Parts: sequence; structure tokens; C-alpha cells
Amino acid sequence: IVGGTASVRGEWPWQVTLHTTSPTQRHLCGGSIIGNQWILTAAHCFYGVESPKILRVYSGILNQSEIKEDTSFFGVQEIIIHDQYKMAESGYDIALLKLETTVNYTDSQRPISLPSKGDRNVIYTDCWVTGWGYRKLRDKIQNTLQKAKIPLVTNEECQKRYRGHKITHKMICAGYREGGKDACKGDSGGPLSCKHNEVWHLVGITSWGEGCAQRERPGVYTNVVEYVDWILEKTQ
Ligand SMILES: CC(C)C[C@@H](NC1CCCCC1)C(=O)N1CC(F)(F)C[C@H]1C(=O)NCc1ccc2c(N)nccc2c1
Repeated sequence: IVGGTASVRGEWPWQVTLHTTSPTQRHLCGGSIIGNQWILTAAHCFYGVESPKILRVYSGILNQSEIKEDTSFFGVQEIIIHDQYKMAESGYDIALLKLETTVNYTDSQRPISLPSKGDRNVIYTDCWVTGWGYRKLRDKIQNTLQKAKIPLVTNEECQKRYRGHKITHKMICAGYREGGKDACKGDSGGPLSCKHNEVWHLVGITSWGEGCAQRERPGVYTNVVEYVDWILEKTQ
């Protein structure tokens, strides 16, 4: 996250850190808890991932430095990538991880609600992006989970900013006209979380953007509402 601030423990309980362990352990991407056995993340996170065997899901993490060799993690049974997925920028940037066990929900591990039936035309004005990504181009993964509030921009506006890409109704964009606050490399797969009637909803999945916090270049997110039928198909 660019232009963000540190979170405090327990603040974003659906946030997970997805680690790879090949060739060595490191944070690969964010994700969100959407069910007891289910994490929603981005398809592009899996590019160099040989199989589910090398992955580890950590919940309840504030600082990456907390994760030690005795820190409990959830194994991944299955990575379900959308059948039409090809590359982040061409859309369908959505994956489910089916975990090897069911999370017992606690204060530090909670689900985030999908966008609700009946809420398709709701205007979300309290959206937040979270993760351990870069604070600049050519940075590193950050220790403390970062947060930044970011306004949604219309698809029309987003297309005018990305005239070399096909922005579709299955994407949603978010950013300030002057930049300064944005998601970045390593925030991939984490939530764009929006609070409506005091209930949080997973509105976006961090996907791609041109640079990070560059002016007039918003973040482009997977528009979760348009995949709710696909999610429910795979999770039932
Ligand atoms: C060629 C470009 C059109 C896209 C390209 N630009 C990044 C910028 C940072 C250094 C690495 C390359 C891009 O995003 N990605 C390349 C890819 F498809 F392999 C994966 C994807 C990526 O890095 N996802 C993370 C990301 C980056 C910038 C973001 C951002 N600025 N806002 C919200 C969300 C943002 C999320």
C-alpha cells in the first residue's frame, strides 16, 4: 500500500497473508476469508506456483515478523482459478483457495460478506484497501499490514485513463485524481472492502494498475459482485 498507514491488531480480521515456500518462504499475496474453508484471492498470484502443496495460509497476522516456524497455518487443498482467466489485465482475475480444514471463526479470523443480493446499484462511499505490498515502485514487502481509504471511480472514467486496455463491467476502479494513495505490488489478491449499513462487503480484489499511486491512474479491481454466482457454484 502506497500513502497508507499501519493497521492495529484485529482491525481487518478477514485479511489473510498467502505464503509460498518454494524456493523459500515469503508473502505471495493477500486474500480474504469468505467462508470457513474458503479464501477469495486473485488468479495472477498463482503464476509461478507449481501446486497447492507449497502454499501456506496465515490468518490473524499484523506483522509478517510474527510468523515463525511454530506459527500455525492452513494448508490449501485446491486452487480454483476462473476458467477464462489468462492475465490480470484482461480480467477474470479471481481464484478460490479451498483450505484443508475449516477455520473456527474468532476475533482475529472473521469472514467478510460478499456483495449482497439487492445491492447491485448501491453506491459505496467507505472503501478501503489493505495489505503488505510495496509503498513505492522498487520497494519490499512491508512488515505491518497497511490500510488506505480510496474512492471508487466510474468505469467510464477508468476506461479514459486506460485507453490501451479493455475495462469491462466485471472490473471496478478506485483511486484519487492526484494519486498519493494506492495498492501496489504485493497487495495482489487482498480485499477492496466497503462498509454499507455498518456491514463490510468484499467489493473488489486487488488486481492491477499502471505504476502505483500515479496520478490519473486508478487501481483496477476484480468486481466481486459479478462473480457471486461463480463463487457460489464453486463453494456449494
Ligand atoms: C503493465 C501494467 C499495465 C500492469 C502491471 N503494473 C505493475 C506496477 C507495479 C510494479 C509491477 C507491475 C500490474 O499491475 N501487474 C503485472 C501483473 F499482471 F503481472 C500483476 C499486476 C500487479 O503487479 N498487480 C499488483 C498491483 C499493482 C499496482 C496496483 C495499483 N497501481 N493500484 C491498485 C492495485 C494494484 C495492484
